[PDB]
Amino acid sequence: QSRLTFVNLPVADVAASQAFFGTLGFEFNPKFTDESCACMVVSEQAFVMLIDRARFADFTSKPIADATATTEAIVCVSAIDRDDVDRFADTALGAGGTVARDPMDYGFMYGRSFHDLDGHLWEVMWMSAEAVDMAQPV
Amino acid sequence: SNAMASQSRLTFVNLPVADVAASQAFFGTLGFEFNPKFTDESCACMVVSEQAFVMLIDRARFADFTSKPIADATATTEAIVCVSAIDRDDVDRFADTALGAGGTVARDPMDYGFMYGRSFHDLDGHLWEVMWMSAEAVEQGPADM
Ligand SMILES: [K+]
Ligand code: NA
Repeated sequence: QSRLTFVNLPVADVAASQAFFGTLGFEFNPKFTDESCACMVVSEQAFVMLIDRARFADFTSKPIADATATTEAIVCVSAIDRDDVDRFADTALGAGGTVARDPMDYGFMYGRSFHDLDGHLWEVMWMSAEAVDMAQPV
Repeated sequence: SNAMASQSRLTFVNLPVADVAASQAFFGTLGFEFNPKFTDESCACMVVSEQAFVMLIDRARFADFTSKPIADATATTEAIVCVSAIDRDDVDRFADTALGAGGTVARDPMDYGFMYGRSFHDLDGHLWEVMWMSAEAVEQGPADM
């Protein structure tokens, strides 16, 4: 059956991260948002939890990675069209994000990337509906 | 208006794996299906729900997506992927299965009563949680419980 997804990312400053993602147009769930965690809503079925580093450290026995030095994970969100890809990525860069990789452009697929305020690597990507193919058993 | 909610996006979490076939089989045992259109020898598209996916990408290929060296998830943690569970028994079945299939313990089980979760590191050291929360906690938030 479908499960909900919560992607937990450590951040130095919850308030700054919440403002960054708000600028990108994400809503937050107030019931799961406080000084140490902000619950970014991506859809009904997926959320990104922006967790203060000191709280995040309770969840792992390993030191917290420096995402400006190494990459363990990349979060990609879909976009509705090419203009959404550019608006989202340009907004991220203007809000303090930094360049990651060159745009990927196949004409009918278009993606951009950036590192967020804490170095976590994001992609935003559109694929043509004529191109975008279901779940099958392994 | 249902348009009070902003336009949703699909979510994909890209993770580097040493062996795509071994990773696909591991998550298949946990009950996940895969989308064939986006699955091949270099990348397996795990379907968590209609709107969330995990791309298990061969580690050599994953290097194309970042200018940084790839992390050793057995040494450091950058992210945790948590998936929901329908009830407490689902938490236990999922975590027990993961542990019996080559997963390793990450943290003790966390039982808050209104919320119950277990965690493990997968075959590549990425840290996962499976977690059930009561309807009351989902509406009210943990703070009020
Ligand atoms: K901090
Ligand atoms: Na720790």
